[PDB]
Amino acid sequence: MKITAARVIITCPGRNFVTLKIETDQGVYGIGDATLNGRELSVVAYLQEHVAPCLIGMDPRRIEDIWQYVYRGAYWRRGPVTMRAIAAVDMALWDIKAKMAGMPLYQLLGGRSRDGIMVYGHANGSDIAETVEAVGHYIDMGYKAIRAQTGVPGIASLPSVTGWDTRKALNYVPKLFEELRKTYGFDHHLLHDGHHRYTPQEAANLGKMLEPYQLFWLEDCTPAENQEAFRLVRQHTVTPLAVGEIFNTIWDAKDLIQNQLIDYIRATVVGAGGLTHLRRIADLASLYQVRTGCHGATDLSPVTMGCALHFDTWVPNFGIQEYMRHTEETDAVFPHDYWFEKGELFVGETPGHGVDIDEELAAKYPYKPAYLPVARLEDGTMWNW
Amino acid sequence: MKITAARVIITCPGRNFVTLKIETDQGVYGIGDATLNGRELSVVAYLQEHVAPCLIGMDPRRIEDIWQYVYRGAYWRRGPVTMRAIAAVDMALWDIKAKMAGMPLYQLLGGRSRDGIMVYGHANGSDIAETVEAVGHYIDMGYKAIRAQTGVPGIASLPSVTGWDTRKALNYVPKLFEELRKTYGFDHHLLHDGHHRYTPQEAANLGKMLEPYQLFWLEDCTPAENQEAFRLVRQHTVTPLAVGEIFNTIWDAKDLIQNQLIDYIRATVVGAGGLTHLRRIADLASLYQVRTGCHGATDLSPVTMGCALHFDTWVPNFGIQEYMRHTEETDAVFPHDYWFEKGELFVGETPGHGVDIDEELAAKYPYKPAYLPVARLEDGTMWNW
Ligand SMILES: O=C(O)C(=O)C[C@H](O)[C@H](O)CO
Ligand SMILES: O=C(O)C(=O)C[C@H](O)[C@H](O)CO
Ligand SMILES: [Mg+2]
Ligand SMILES: [Mg+2]
Repeated sequence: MKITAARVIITCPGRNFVTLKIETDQGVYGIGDATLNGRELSVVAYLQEHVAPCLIGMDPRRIEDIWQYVYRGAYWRRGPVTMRAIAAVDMALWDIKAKMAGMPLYQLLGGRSRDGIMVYGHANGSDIAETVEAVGHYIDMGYKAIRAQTGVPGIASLPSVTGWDTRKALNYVPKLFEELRKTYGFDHHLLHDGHHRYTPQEAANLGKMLEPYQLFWLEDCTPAENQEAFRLVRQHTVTPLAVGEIFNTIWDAKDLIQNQLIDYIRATVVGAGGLTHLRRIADLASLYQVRTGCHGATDLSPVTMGCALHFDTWVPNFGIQEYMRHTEETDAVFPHDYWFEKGELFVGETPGHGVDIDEELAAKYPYKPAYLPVARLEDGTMWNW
Repeated sequence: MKITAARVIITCPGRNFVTLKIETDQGVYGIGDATLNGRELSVVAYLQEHVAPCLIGMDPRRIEDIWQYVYRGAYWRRGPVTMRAIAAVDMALWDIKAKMAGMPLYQLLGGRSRDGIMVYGHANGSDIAETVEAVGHYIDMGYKAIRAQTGVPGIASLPSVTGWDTRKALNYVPKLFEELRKTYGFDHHLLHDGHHRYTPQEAANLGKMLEPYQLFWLEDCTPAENQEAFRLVRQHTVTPLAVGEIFNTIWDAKDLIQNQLIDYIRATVVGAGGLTHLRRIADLASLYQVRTGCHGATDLSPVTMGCALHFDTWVPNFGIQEYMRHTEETDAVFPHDYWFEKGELFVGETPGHGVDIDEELAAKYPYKPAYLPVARLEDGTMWNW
């Protein structure tokens, strides 16, 4: 058995998505997500111009070997572009193996550990009043967990520039959660995304102020290239901590996990090298009772969601799954076997990861440049968005 | 003052090279290296399709702000592709600032700390006899330091597959250095590149066996994604340790440095985000008396070498500079103001980093795909090349 082609497909059914399709001389084929929001074409080149030519002729059944080949063979290891390419290959290969086995992917990973996959939605508002309303809406839709984000009073052809001020946020954010618990009580899981805006001391300060509100987690409270950054936070607060959507290898989280500085690892199948590698991250996390909390914004295509759900269905130390709804056009371009119902996602029995791509339809939505925004402090200082 | 264009130029005068040219409305321009061996086009896309459009209209004098903008603004941080792009921008901007100041780059960094730049050459042989002869050649040429690599008995358009066996190497490499010292004595600096082939224990074993031969350094002895990997080596041998050519940010070396696990940091201007970032790496290293030993293979264009030499001329804790001669064609495409003389490199007084690119000549050498080799053990296990 041999790989006869590894093609990259680009489409924009509401937003940009890059997909890798691996074809074999035995009819069966697999697809993987390679989307890197804001830098999509760099991954297209990485795959199309370098990796794909190497895959031709290889035995697609050798998932581990190919993973090691692309990971070690690159010589320059790790990285967002590098790991997105590896992830696309890995997803496509697991898709092929599950199809060949005649089973939905989760069966190959070890079988079902749960029925439904708990998710959380995004309740946003320009102020506390509006955000409180948004959370109520998600509660009415049957969500068990809701992430609440509010604008702070006083604070995509090219990157939009957003402003930020820590003191203003510190004086406002706690009030949001105080009102939420006062309004809806403590039955629902409430989440907050710090989005890399605080220093460790400020994150500890915020976490402490949020303690009486029992949050499910405070996410990405401070930049984590330095894994010691969560030390001060963990030492001063019991508010659960989550991090990792931008991580791409287990090396980005090894210390955060072993030093027990986090409660949830947010790494994803597309961000951290496919099922092959994400499984290793989850296993390490399980040793310290850290649970998975896979990132799941819309810039992760339905192919990733399919793989993520198969993973979530099997993984023992499952925590929660982020869920942002894709547009109808995206759902049409990426036929998938998973659905949402009363606060939970469910993956189907379709062999493979259950997702596919309609190449003919995909071609009707041409690529369109789009950037993530950037953030600057009031004095103009480049900050973390 | 504004950036009017940020163009990517590709040329293959003996091997592939990618250059970024930043033009301004004032007229002055700067160039930077963006070459990523074996994955060159991914950086081309990263710069051409994403970063470049953002630079237009920016004030090229704001080197630090632009570095932070591209680094933080990408959202997905670090990585070989990411940092190569950032380095190309940084090199071009420093080139511009030095031209505007009317001074060679080293003057802007803090002035001259030394006259010549000590380098090491590459003595290679199929066996010990041949390698010993090769080292004698570099000694003849006036090299104060020589890297010695030998083939081990019993051990392009697509990646070549090389073989490897640790036990065979462990039984042979020590003999190479024993013969070198017996033949040439201890006056010259002798280096060895383990090239990621050993586990920490084996590296510690090799390190101890090489101790009687007083090496300048044992390089990349074991894969370092896990910075704790050098612990065992450092605990068991006094042989100097070097690592870092594949690193792209200070985060890849922070622990190796602070835990005093290495003696030389090999990060480069092109690999680790330009002068702006490499400077921070060098400063951290100096606190622990770790010295710079910049990587300098041919896949680093003359633009990188120029910037590297300006850096080497100033940096207080300079250790050594690797030097692999480029082809005559490459030197013609990249006119530079630096030269070699009796084991030392010297940077010139030309304002900027002293290097430029002849676009008309560059266009005569079209890109040609070339991959780095991969390594497999005797049983077929994918290994580190
Ligand atoms: O939903 C979240 O948790 C996010 O932070 C969304 C991210 O900004 C987005 O996926 C970046 O592409
Ligand atoms: O010369 C050295 O130290 C090297 O290891 C060379 C590398 O293999 C080469 O630059 C990779 O592109
Ligand atoms: Mg987030
Ligand atoms: Mg080396």
